[PDB]
Amino acid sequence: DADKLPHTKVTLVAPPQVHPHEQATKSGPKVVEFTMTIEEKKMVIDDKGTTLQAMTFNGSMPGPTLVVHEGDYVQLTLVNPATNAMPHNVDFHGATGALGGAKLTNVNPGEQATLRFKADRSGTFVYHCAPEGMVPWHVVSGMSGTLMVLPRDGLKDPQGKPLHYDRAYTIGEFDLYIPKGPDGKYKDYATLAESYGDTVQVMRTLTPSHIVFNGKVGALTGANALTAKVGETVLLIHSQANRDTRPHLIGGHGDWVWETGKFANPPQRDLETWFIRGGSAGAALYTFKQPGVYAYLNHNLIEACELGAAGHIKVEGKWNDDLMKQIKAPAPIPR
Amino acid sequence: DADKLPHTKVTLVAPPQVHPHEQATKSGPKVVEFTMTIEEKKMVIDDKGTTLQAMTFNGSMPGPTLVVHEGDYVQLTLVNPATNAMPHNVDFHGATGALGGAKLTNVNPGEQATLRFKADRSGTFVYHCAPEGMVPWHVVSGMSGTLMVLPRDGLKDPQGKPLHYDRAYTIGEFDLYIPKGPDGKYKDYATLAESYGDTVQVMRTLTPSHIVFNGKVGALTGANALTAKVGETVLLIHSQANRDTRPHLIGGHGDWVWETGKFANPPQRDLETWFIRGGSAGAALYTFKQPGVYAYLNHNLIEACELGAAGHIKVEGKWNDDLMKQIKAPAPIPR
Amino acid sequence: DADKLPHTKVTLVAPPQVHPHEQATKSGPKVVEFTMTIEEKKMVIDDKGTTLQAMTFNGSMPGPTLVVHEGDYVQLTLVNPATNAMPHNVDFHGATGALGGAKLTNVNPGEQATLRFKADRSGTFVYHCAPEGMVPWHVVSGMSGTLMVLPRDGLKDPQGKPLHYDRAYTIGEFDLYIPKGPDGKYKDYATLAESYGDTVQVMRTLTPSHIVFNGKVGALTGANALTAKVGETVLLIHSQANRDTRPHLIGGHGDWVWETGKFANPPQRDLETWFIRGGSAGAALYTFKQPGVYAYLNHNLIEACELGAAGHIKVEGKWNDDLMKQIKAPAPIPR
Ligand SMILES: O=N[O-]
Ligand SMILES: O=N[O-]
Ligand SMILES: O=N[O-]
Ligand SMILES: [Cu+2]
Ligand SMILES: [Cu+2]
Ligand SMILES: [Cu+2]
Ligand SMILES: [Cu+2]
Ligand SMILES: [Cu+2]
Ligand SMILES: [Cu+2]
Ligand SMILES: [Zn+2]
Ligand SMILES: [Zn+2]
Ligand SMILES: [Zn+2]
Ligand SMILES: [Zn+2]
Ligand SMILES: [Zn+2]
Ligand SMILES: [Zn+2]
Ligand SMILES: [Zn+2]
Ligand SMILES: [Zn+2]
Ligand SMILES: [Zn+2]
Ligand SMILES: [Zn+2]
Ligand SMILES: [Zn+2]
Ligand SMILES: [Zn+2]
Ligand SMILES: [Zn+2]
Ligand SMILES: [Zn+2]
Ligand SMILES: [Zn+2]
Ligand SMILES: [Zn+2]
Ligand SMILES: [Zn+2]
Ligand SMILES: [Zn+2]
Repeated sequence: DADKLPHTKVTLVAPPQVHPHEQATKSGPKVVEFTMTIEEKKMVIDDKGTTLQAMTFNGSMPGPTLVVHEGDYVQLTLVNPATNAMPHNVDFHGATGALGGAKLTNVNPGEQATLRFKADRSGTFVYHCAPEGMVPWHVVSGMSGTLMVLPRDGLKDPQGKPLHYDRAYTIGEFDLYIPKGPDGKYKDYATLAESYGDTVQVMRTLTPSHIVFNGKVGALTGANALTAKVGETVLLIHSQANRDTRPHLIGGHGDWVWETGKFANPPQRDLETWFIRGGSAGAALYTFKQPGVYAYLNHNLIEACELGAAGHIKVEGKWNDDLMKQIKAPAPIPR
Repeated sequence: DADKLPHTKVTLVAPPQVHPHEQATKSGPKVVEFTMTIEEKKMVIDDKGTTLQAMTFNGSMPGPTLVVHEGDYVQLTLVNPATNAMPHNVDFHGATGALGGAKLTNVNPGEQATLRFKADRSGTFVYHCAPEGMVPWHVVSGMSGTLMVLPRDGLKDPQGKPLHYDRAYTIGEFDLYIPKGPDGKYKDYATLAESYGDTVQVMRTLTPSHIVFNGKVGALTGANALTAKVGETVLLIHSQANRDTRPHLIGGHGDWVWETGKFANPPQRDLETWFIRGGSAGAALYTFKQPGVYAYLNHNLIEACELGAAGHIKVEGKWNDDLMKQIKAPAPIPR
Repeated sequence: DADKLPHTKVTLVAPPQVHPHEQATKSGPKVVEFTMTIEEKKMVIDDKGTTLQAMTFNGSMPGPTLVVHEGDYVQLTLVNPATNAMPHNVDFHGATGALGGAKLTNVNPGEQATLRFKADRSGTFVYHCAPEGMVPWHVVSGMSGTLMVLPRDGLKDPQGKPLHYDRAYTIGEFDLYIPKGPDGKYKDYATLAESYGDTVQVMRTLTPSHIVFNGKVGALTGANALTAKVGETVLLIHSQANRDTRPHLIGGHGDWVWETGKFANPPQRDLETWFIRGGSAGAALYTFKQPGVYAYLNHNLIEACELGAAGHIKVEGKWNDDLMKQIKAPAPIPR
């Protein structure tokens, strides 16, 4: 019985961080309490000033990542402030019943609700808004994130051997559908509701205008690059709630990857590129062996390099000449 | 030798049902006899009256599902009535040789042919029409279905433990390419042959106008929803003969999934969303734990919700508060 | 230490062949030396005379396949002749560090460089050009190929049993983005640099104009069909450096397939259709059981049959009536 159990309250953090948590744990099941507040807002999504009439959990794209253990109960208070215009709810793919919790969390502006469900299945799972009759629009406008349910005894390799990460990052990839006017410039809308009709028309073409990590072209670059150091193992959580993507770490690999994102299945090793089905979250472990600036991108290189689906990881440490060595630098072709 | 074996005749049923059959079986190999009759016809595919000049096996999209066991021989009589206009044939992906049987089953209107092949490989396999020089058109116009070849000892989990379904449903997902006229309205054609040229032009854009389960937007909804009850295990066969899709059961999971559809491989568990490669059939088992109306859809939510790739499953039984509970219903945000 | 090891020089061959090599080997690690020379050139890519301002490794699309064993070191001399116009480099997905070697191999026309890296991970891996700020264009214009790193003890099935191929073929699949002028005809450009701007615009639509194996519609057909005979096992290496594809052998199967392409993972068996993520190379084994002309294609049948992603394999040997038999040839429907 769930009412029997100890409760615990978690404080969420903004992507690309993930809130402090234990992997393998000696603790027994808890009721883990979270709160998220919906925020609609206009966001600038590229370096040319294009804006999106966006919708978010907790003010970020993606929403924050929620972490529990298998056998825990997730208890979410979802708040829809009166400063928003639309009704919202939440569908946890990690949950069983009631359209993922959507039927039990319909919240008009000025309302809130509390849902509990048992996290009985391990993996990274998408959660997203799913209001009746306007599902894709809320999703593509930014309302998704990841619930990670860790096995109580931590991650395992195909032979049952223990795996771990030293640091976790969460990347949400968003296919955006920004309309254009007769002058071929992207439209800027005064309200969310005004964007709707034109946006549906772009959606129906199936061609995103932009595809971005974490809300903006260049979100995970420069000062906001991810960081690591040689010897450290990183977990890269990648969610795409609406469209397929193909993550790749340039100069690296997926050492162990659950591309379907479900930790009771054996991971695959040595991946160059993996696949996140639209409507899922996946997870890759990599232990850094070389220092330098890596790119982490969607390996449809048009989607990455023209449309925005690419970030950076800056990795400290000592170069390893056994792994790779410039034998002869660029120099004239001798004749 | 195949001429040695007992024959048996199977009566096919219309999707989304699958004809009566045994899973694990003590019977030895049989020659399993089927017949299908091709039917070209105009079909209404959406709620706005749009029509498709369609082509079908047995009058339905998809064609009916054929079920045998590994080691059986499939023996198909394919009939192309003189009331049709085009030549047809059939390519079984479950078969070895002769372009899947296409080279041996070329049938002009008024002809028929009988093919036999050995079902030596277990899984769900696409079959489709493949007339020389007009393959994609026949496929996208509706000519595909699934052959399911069960292992003689039934389905197995990754550890070799037995799995079963209590009920099987078959869903064919069809990317349709319906042309539009200068007024932006979909074209209605008096004959199949008249649709061809304009349809090729839409196909070459790679953008479907509609994407539908089982022939029509809303095919598997309302009175035609799929049904189950709590405690029952269902097999959801999903075929897509031309384009990738990503099945998802909202409020449920794929308990055991063979997304590539081949039962000698271990299934994956706990999937939120799986992937059916264009040109394949996949299969998922789920045991219902909560009652209610579920959506089964392609989790590109534009393809599902705007373009049509979505159906419903109405599930009887008792709600389970341990799995999920509304702790606090939607209600004003206290201040 | 790598400087300790014996060196060996490999002579490359043009696709669809793969250079002579050993699978399981008693030899210890070597430094394997290769050379490739970049060639920019206009190529005719279809039967209607359309041209592409192409970029290639070694004059072919794809580049040639390089084969080593796990634990070897690849040592590549990359040469960019002064007759080319653009700078180039190379990113080996099989390598660790420095953006796959791209940062250490930047070569302007008239220069060359030599890179070494350790092939410490088994599988087929894409390599491609990745010049800063123009990555997708170089890739989609033809600059990719496969590095195959075999396990030292050869390929293995899921139970550790030995697998082999008798013959290997390499297929690169290229999504091309050829611009059109106001008359709706494809543009022919006098130089590579002149194609750039218009090509970017087509790329951003995400809709290829052509999708081809090995550089041209029909590249692997007629006199250039692949060949096999009944009883022979073939390895079909399939690379796609930019876009997803779904290989299928019509009338055959993937007997053992590593669709993610990484040989330390167990292969899947009996596949009808497999999936190569954009940015990866995959590998399938098939042992031929029937003679005849097979099609090997991308099973989005529009991409294959309208856009070009399809070739042929002509297989010698004796027909097998147990596997498949025409019981009754096409003939009038009796009444
Ligand atoms: O690995 N280059 O995208
Ligand atoms: O799980 N919602 O599509
Ligand atoms: O298997 N026919 O494409
Ligand atoms: Cu919402
Ligand atoms: Cu969902
Ligand atoms: Cu047909
Ligand atoms: Cu086929
Ligand atoms: Cu280049
Ligand atoms: Cu790459
Ligand atoms: Zn309690
Ligand atoms: Zn916990
Ligand atoms: Zn809508
Ligand atoms: Zn560590
Ligand atoms: Zn880029
Ligand atoms: Zn960058
Ligand atoms: Zn007989
Ligand atoms: Zn049987
Ligand atoms: Zn055609
Ligand atoms: Zn049962
Ligand atoms: Zn929907
Ligand atoms: Zn519905
Ligand atoms: Zn040396
Ligand atoms: Zn070697
Ligand atoms: Zn560019
Ligand atoms: Zn052999
Ligand atoms: Zn074709
Ligand atoms: Zn052909």
